[PDB]
Amino acid sequence: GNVPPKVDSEAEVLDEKVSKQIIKEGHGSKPSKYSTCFLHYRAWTKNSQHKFEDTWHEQQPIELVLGKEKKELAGLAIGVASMKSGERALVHVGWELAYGKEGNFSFPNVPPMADLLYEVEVIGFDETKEG
Repeated sequence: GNVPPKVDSEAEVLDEKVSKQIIKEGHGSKPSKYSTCFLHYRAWTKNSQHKFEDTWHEQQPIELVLGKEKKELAGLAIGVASMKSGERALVHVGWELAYGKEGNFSFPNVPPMADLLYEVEVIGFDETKEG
C-alpha cells in the first residue's frame, strides 16, 4: 500500500551495512552472481519514513542485474542476492550502500547519509545456484 509493514522478528545480517527480515518465504535456490532479477519494491528513508519509490504503484517492476546494479541500489542488491524467488522481505540498508554522503537532489529527493528501508519481492531470477 504505502505503509512499511511491521515485522518484529530480529534481522539476519547480510553485510556490515545490510540486514534483512523475511515476510514471506519463497522457493528454489538463491540466485547466482551476475544473475538477472525481476522484482517489485518500495523504498522509505528511515528517518522521516517517506516513501520515495513504489514499483507496485507504478505497475513497473525492475530488472536488476547482480554485479552491474547502479550504485544507489548496492545495498538492495546485497539483500536481493540472499532472496529466493517469490520471497518478500524488508531490507535495511546503511546510507553507505545507498545514496551516500550527499544523498540525492530530486526524483528522488534523499537526504545526506539517509539510511533506507526496502520492502522487496523477487519475481524471479534467470540463473540460480545448482549444486
